[PDB]
Amino acid sequence: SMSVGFIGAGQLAFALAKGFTAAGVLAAHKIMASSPDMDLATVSALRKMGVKLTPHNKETVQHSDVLFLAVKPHIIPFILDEIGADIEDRHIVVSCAAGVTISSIEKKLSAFRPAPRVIRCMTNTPVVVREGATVYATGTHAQVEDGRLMEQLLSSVGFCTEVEEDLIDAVTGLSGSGPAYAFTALDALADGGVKMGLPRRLAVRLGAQALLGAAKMLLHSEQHPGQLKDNVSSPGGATIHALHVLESGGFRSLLINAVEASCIRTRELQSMADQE
Amino acid sequence: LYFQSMSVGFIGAGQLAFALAKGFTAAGVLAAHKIMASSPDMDLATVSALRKMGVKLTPHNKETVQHSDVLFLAVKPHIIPFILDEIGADIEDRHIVVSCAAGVTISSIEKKLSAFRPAPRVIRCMTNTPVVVREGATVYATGTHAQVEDGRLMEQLLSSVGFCTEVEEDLIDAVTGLSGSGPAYAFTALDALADGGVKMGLPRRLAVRLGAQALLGAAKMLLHSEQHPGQLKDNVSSPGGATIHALHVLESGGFRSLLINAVEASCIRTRELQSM
Amino acid sequence: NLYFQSMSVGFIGAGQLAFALAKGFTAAGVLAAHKIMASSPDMDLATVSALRKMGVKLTPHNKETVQHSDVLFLAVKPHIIPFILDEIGADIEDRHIVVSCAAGVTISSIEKKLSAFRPAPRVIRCMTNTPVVVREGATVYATGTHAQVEDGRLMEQLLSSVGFCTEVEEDLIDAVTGLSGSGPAYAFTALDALADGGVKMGLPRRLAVRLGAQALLGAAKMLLHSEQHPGQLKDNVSSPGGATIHALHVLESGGFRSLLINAVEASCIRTRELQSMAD
Amino acid sequence: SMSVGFIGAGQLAFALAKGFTAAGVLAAHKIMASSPDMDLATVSALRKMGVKLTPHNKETVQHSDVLFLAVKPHIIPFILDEIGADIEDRHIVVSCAAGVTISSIEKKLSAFRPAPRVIRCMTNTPVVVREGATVYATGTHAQVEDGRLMEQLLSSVGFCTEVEEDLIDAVTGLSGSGPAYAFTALDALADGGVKMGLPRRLAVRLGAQALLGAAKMLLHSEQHPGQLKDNVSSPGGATIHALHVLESGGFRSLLINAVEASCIRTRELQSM
Ligand SMILES: NC(=O)c1ccc[n+]([C@@H]2O[C@H](COP(=O)([O-])OP(=O)(O)OC[C@H]3O[C@@H](n4cnc5c(N)ncnc54)[C@H](O)[C@@H]3O)[C@@H](O)[C@H]2O)c1
Ligand SMILES: NC(=O)c1ccc[n+]([C@@H]2O[C@H](COP(=O)([O-])OP(=O)(O)OC[C@H]3O[C@@H](n4cnc5c(N)ncnc54)[C@H](O)[C@@H]3O)[C@@H](O)[C@H]2O)c1
Ligand SMILES: NC(=O)c1ccc[n+]([C@@H]2O[C@H](COP(=O)([O-])OP(=O)(O)OC[C@H]3O[C@@H](n4cnc5c(N)ncnc54)[C@H](O)[C@@H]3O)[C@@H](O)[C@H]2O)c1
Ligand SMILES: NC(=O)c1ccc[n+]([C@@H]2O[C@H](COP(=O)([O-])OP(=O)(O)OC[C@H]3O[C@@H](n4cnc5c(N)ncnc54)[C@H](O)[C@@H]3O)[C@@H](O)[C@H]2O)c1
Repeated sequence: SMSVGFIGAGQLAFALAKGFTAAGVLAAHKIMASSPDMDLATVSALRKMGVKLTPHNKETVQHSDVLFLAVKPHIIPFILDEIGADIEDRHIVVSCAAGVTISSIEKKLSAFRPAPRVIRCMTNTPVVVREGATVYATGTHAQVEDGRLMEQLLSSVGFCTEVEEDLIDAVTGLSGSGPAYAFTALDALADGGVKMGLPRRLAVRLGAQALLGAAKMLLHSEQHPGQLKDNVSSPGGATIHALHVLESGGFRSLLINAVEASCIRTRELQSMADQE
Repeated sequence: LYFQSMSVGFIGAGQLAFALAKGFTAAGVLAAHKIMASSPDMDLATVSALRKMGVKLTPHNKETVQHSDVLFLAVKPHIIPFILDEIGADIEDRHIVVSCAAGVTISSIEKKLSAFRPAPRVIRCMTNTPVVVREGATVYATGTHAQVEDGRLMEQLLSSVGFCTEVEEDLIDAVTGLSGSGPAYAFTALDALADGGVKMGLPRRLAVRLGAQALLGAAKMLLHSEQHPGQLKDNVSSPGGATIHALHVLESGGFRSLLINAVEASCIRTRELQSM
Repeated sequence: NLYFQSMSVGFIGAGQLAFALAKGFTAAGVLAAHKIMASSPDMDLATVSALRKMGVKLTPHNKETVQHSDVLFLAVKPHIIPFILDEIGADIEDRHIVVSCAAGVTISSIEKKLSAFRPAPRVIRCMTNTPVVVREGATVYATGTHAQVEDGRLMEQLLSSVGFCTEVEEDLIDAVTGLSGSGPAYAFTALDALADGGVKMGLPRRLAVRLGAQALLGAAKMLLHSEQHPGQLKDNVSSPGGATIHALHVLESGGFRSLLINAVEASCIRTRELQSMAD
Repeated sequence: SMSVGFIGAGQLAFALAKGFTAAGVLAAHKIMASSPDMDLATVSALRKMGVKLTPHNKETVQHSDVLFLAVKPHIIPFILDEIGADIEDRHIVVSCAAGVTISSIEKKLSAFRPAPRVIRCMTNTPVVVREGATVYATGTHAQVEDGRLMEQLLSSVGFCTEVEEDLIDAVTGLSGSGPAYAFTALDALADGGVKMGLPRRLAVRLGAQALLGAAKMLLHSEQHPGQLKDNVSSPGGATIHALHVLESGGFRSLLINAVEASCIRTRELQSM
C-alpha cells in the first residue's frame, strides 16, 4: 500500500513486479520502472502489466518510497551519481545487483545526504511465480522496521531470510545462478526421455514435475537428501543403476564447480569495480 | 463419487506404499482406515510409519486382496509373479489390479491372472515418491479388460497426488528412467549444490534450503512458461556474468550427457528387470 | 559368559580364514583351542605354525577333522570344495553341521554332493571376513534345507562372538562378499594411501598410519552408533569454507564414490562368475 | 574438580562434551559453552545433555579452568581481543581451531598477562564415541603438567599424543578431515551393496563393520597394510578383481589429493 520503484526495467524488474502484483502485496499502478531504452521486450511486458514506465531515473526516485536498483552491477555507480542528490529521508534503497557491496553504495550516496537507508538483496527469477529464493543484509543506517518490511515484501514472492552480507556472493552462486543450472538439467533430462522414446512435450513435463516434486519433498522433510535418495533406490533396481552412471561422471563435483565458479566470478567482478 | 466407498490395498508395505498412502490421505481422497497393506516382515521402518498413519496392516496378502477394490502391487519386479501365483485365485472380477512395479508388463500380469479368471482388470502405473507432498509425476496404461471408468478412476485417484496422464504402455520404461528415478537425481544434485554453498562459506542448513528453493522455483517457472528451457536459461545468463561462467564449467564436465546417461541407464535396467 | 563345552569345531583348510576364526573364537573364550582341529595338505604354512602355537590340533588328514568335529568349517578355496566333499562325504554323520565359508559356492551344490553319500546333510553357508581375528567381523549366514532351527541359532551365537552376525537369504551372499568380504582390502588400500598423503604433507609414516586408521575406526564406530545418515555425519565435519569441504571436493572431482561402487560390483560379479564356471 | 569451557557451541563443542561426559571424566554441569546464537541445533543438544549455556564468553572464561576455543579460525582473534583481559593465571587455553598458530594466540593474550598457558589441539568428531584421534602441541608457557593433564583428558575420548606444532596442519588433513572421507566412502560402499541387491540398512551396517574391523586389525598388527591386503586377496578371486578397478580409477591418488587439499587449505585459513 506504498510506492515502489525500479531503476532498470529488465528481467529482474519484470519478475519482481509480476511476483508482487500476483501476490496482492502491491498494485501495478503503484510501481514505476525506468530504462534509457523504452523499447526493450521486458519494458513492453511491464507496460502490459500496468506498471508506470519512464526513461528518467529521477522520476522513479520521486515516485518511490522503496527503490529497487535493478541494473547491471557496473551501472550501479553511475545511477548512484545520477540520483544521489534526489534520495530523501523516506527512501529505502534496495540494491539487487550481484556483487555490489553495501559499503560502496553507502559511500556514493553519503556524499549527498548522510545516513542513507540501504539494503542489499540477492534473489532469483522464480519470484515471477512466487517461488523465489531471497536473502538480504541491512545497511549501517537501515532502521529495524526496514529489514522487517523487506522480509515481509520479499516473503510474498518466495523464501526470504536475513543474512550477514559476507554470505551474499556465495548465495549468488547457489540460488541466484541456480535456476540456470535447473533449466540446463531439465533440457538434458528431456533429451534423455526423448532418446528413450518419449515425446518431447511429455519428457519436459515429467522432468520438470520430478524436479519440482523432489525439491518440495526435501523442503518439507526432516531428513537428509541422502536418506530421501536412499528411499528411491530399490536394491538392484533402475534408479541405483542410473545413480552409478551419474557418479562415474563426477556429477556432484560439477555442481560444486558451478556454485564455486559463479561465486568467484561475482567476487572477481566486484574487485574490478573496487579497483575502478 | 469414485472415492466415496473405495477401498485401497497395497501388496508391499515399503517406500512406495507409504508414499502413496501418505499422499492419498493428505489429499483427503481416502480415509486412512480404508487402506490395507501387507508385508512378510512387519518390523520395517515403513510398516511402523504406516501403522501410526492409521493404515491397517497384515502379514497375509490374501487379506489385503479381500479388503481391496483397487489393489496396488508395490513389490520388487522379481516378486510380482510370486505374489500373482499366491493370490491369483483370490482376484475376483470386481478387482482393479494396479501394478506399480518397474518394468513388469500388463501382458505378463494378465497371462498369470487369466489362468484363474478370464477378464482381470489390470492397470500399469509408474509414479514417484513426491506423491507424498502431492507433487508426484504419474503415468498409467490400461489393460485389455480395464473398463473406461477404471482408467477415469485411476486418473482421478493419481491426480489427487500430482501430475497424471494416460500413456501407451510402451512409453512406461522410459518414464521410469525420467520421472520414476528423477527424484533421486534431484536429491543427488541438491546434496552436491549444498556442498558447493558450504565450500563457498554458507551454513549447510541455509545452503540446502536455498538450493531446494532454487530447483523448485525453476521447475515451476518452466511448467508455467511457454518458452523453451534454453530461452529461460538465456534470461538468467547476463553477458560476462557469474551464471554463464558457472554454465561453462557444467558444460566442460558433460553435465548434460550425464543426465541423458542416467535416464538411459534406468530405462535399460527397467527393460532388463522384465526380461529377468 | 558364553561357552560351548560339548562343541568340537573343525576346519578343513588351515589358511588365513581358519586362523582368523580360530583366533577370534579362542580370544572370545567361547572355545578352548584344544577343542579345535584344522587340516591342510601343507603342514609348513605360517597359518599352520600360528594355529599350532595357539594350541589347535593339526592333521594332514581331512577325515580326522570330520571325525573330531561336530561343527565343520569348510575353509578351502571355492574350487577345492567339490573335491573335499567327495573325499569326506561318506564320513558325514547325523551330528555334523557343515558350515561352508567358501565364496560363491551354493548350498544347493554342497547339499547335492553330500546327499549322494547320506541324505539330509545339515548345511549352513556363511560369508565372513578377516577382522573376526580382532572380534570385529561382519558375518552373514543362510541355513540349508535340512538345517534345524537350533542349528542357525547356534551358528549365530558362535559367529556373534567374533563380530556382527545376521541371517540372510542365500541370494544376498554374493553381494555381501563384494561389500564386507572384500571390504577390509578396500580399507587397507585406503589406509595405505591416506598414510602416503600424511607423509607427503610432512608426517612420519608411523604417525600417519596410526592417525588414518584411528580416523576410519572412529568414523565407522560413529555411524554404527548413530541414527543419522552418513551424509549428515559428513556435514558435521564440514565447516563452511573449511579444510574438510575443500578435500571432499577433490574426492568428488575424481569420482571417488563411483570407484567404491565399481569395487563392490566387480567383486560381486567375479564371485557369481566363478560359481557359474564351477556349476 | 576440573571445570571445562567452550567458546563456541557448535559441532566440536558438542562432540567433545558428549565424549567427556560419556567417559565419566566430567559432569555435564561442570561444562559451560557460549555462542552468540542460542537457537542452534548444537546448542539445544548441549542443553539436553545438562551442559551450562550462556551467550556471554566472559562467563565461560570465569567458569573455566581448561578453556577450549571451538570457533572458526577467523573468529579466534576477535574472541582473544574480547576475553583476553579475563584470562587468569589458572587458565589453560586450548585452541582447537584449524590452522591457528600458538604464536598468534600467545601474541594476542600476552598483551594482557605475560605468561598465557596455551595448548594447540587437532581432534575429530569420533570423540563422541570415545575413538577420537587427537594431537596437541604445548606453548611457550605451558608447564609439563599442563601437557600431561591435556593428554589425560583427551585420551579419555580416544587416541592422543603430543606432536611438534609444525605437524598439526598435516594432521588436520588426515585425521581432522578423515572422518568425512570415511563417511563418503561408507555412503558409496552402501550404494554399491544396494546396486548388487542388498537392502540399504544391511549395506550400511556391513560396510561400516568392514571398515571398523579393518582399521582395528591394522592398529593391532605389526604388518604393513599391503600385507593385510594380500591376506584377503586370493589368486584370481573377487577381491583382487575389485582392487584392480580401484587402481584403474586412481583411488589411492584421490585420498592423497584429499589429505593434501585439506592441509593446504588449513595453511591458507591461517595466512589470511
Ligand atoms: N536475471 C537474474 O537471474 C537476476 C537474479 C538476481 C539478481 N539479478 C541482478 O539484477 C540486476 C539486473 O539484472 P537483469 O537481468 O534484470 O538485467 P537486464 O539487462 O535484463 O536488465 C537491466 C536493465 O537496466 C537498464 N539500464 C541500463 N542502463 C541504465 C541506466 N543508466 N538507468 C536505468 N536503467 C538502465 C537496461 O536498459 C535494462 O532494462 C543485475 O545487477 C543482476 O545481478 C539478476
Ligand atoms: N521407491 C520408489 O521411488 C518407487 C517409485 C515408483 C515405483 N517403484 C516400484 O515399486 C516397487 C516397490 O519398491 P519399493 O521402493 O517400495 O521397495 P521396498 O524394498 O520398500 O520394498 C517394498 C515391500 O515389498 C515387500 N515384500 C517382499 N516380498 C513380499 C511378498 N511376498 N508379499 C508381500 N510383500 C512383500 C517388502 O517386505 C517391502 O515391504 C518396485 O517394483 C519399484 O520399481 C518404486
Ligand atoms: N581371506 C579372506 O579374506 C576370506 C574372507 C571370507 C571368506 N573366505 C573364504 O575362505 C576360504 C579359504 O580362504 P583363505 O583365505 O583361508 O585361503 P588360503 O589359501 O589362506 O587357505 C587355504 C587352505 O586350504 C588348504 N587346502 C588346499 N587343498 C586342501 C585340501 N584338499 N584339503 C584341505 N585343505 C586344503 C591350503 O593348504 C590352505 O591351508 C575361501 O573359500 C575364501 O573364499 C576368505
Ligand atoms: N567439526 C569438526 O570435525 C572439527 C574437528 C576438529 C576441529 N574443528 C575446529 O573447531 C572449530 C569450530 O568448528 P565447528 O565445526 O564446531 O563449528 P560450527 O559452526 O558448528 O560451530 C562454531 C560455533 O562458534 C560459535 N561462535 C561464533 N562466533 C562466536 C563468538 N564470537 N563467540 C563465541 N562463539 C561464537 C557459533 O555460533 C557456533 O556455535 C573450527 O576452527 C574447526 O577447524 C572442527
